[PDB]
Amino acid sequence: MANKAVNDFILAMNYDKKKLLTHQGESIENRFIKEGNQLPDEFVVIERKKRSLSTNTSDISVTATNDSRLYPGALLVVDETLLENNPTLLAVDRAPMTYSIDLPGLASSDSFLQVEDPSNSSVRGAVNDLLAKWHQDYGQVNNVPARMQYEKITAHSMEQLKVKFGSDFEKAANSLDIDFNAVHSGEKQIQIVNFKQIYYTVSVDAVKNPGDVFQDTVTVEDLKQRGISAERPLVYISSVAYGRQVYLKLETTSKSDEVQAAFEAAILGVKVAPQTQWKQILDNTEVKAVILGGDPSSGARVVTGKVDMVEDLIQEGSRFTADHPGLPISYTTSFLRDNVVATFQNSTDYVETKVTAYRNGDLLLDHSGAYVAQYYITWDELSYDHQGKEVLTPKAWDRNGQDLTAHFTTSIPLKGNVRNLSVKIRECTGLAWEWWRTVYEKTDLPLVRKRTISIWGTTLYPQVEDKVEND
Repeated sequence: MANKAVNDFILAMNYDKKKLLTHQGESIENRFIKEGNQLPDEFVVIERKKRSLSTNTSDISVTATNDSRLYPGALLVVDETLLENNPTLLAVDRAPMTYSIDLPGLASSDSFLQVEDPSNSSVRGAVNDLLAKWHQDYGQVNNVPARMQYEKITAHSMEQLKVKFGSDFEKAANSLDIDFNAVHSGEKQIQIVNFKQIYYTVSVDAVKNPGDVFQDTVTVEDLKQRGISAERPLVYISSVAYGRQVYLKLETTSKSDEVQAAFEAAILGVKVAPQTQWKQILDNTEVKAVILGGDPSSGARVVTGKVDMVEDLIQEGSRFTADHPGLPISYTTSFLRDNVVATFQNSTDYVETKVTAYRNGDLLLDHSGAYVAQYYITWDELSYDHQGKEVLTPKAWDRNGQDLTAHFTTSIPLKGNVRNLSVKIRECTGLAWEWWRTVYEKTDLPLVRKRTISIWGTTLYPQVEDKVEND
């Protein structure tokens, strides 16, 4: 009867499929805090980051994988962690389960066995057990059907400049001589190497009822007290594929600025003749990659990154058996409630980060162009009263609108408690048809630890760039 009750409870939730699944957040955030009027007053904030191919991690990734190693038989609560590729695996002892491992070719009887329900004992013990068996009995013969996938995208370009100028002045009195010589040389190099391959593929046996989720003696009331309401559902890991992933990225820049001026003179009286030169060399070399696959011999070469990396890795480790061990790549979990809601996550999860600042956090304004813009820094400021109502006292900056031709640098540090900040940095283009232009504009900006707003360019193409960091 308990099992039936558990099933009825699971059936009862009628959570919307689109809204519930689409439960994500934004970029940065901020949360204030005020209580009482006799102690102190502080404020904090919260920001979020994302990874993909730019700023990735390997150790971190590995750690994440270990945390969510529910290849078969899982139950992640659909709330926030799931969407962020990192939820909880809270699940009471359940019934036995079976996992199939389709490959190049195997037996039927041995193909499917019997697995229990643990964290990293049966799933890792059973899978590994069978995995070794295949490599043991089956020496070679059949070839593992591994789907290869790798794309290469490089981008290298250089730029040169040779400006020569030579003129001399001579009148019926004084004689002069000018000499200008400068050369420009700037070339950049960009190349992105990618590589992916999946061989191992684990799958689970769809669930019919709560027989796999809960055992004989289950508690529908004790399990609901933990964290199983209507807002969040129980998500269980579906299938899983193994394999590796070859990564490679490197970029090298170069620039040269040689200045050589030659001045000559010979006027009736004094003889001045001087000549100065100039030199400047800038180099930038950076390389980084990651091999999720997990190789050895053909691993060092790839890591270094030369010419025989991809090939050396895609020619020595073809036959997937034991030579090259696999590694968790993709991840797929299913919702154990109505055999419908299925989530499709990746392998790289986002890393949360939250800090606090007592009286830190100031706004900087770096202007380096050939245009006159009027900064409109204006923000409000709350405050507690004797009764218990939060008042408001807007206080605009001292320089609320005015022309400021380059160079121009400043910064409006914060000030304890605050809220809202209207800034209007409209650059003056002048022209003839218009008069005022609005480049950058943001409403109710988030109190960032260290935000910077600089605009590089001329009076035609505003190349503004806002910098917001929170170390």
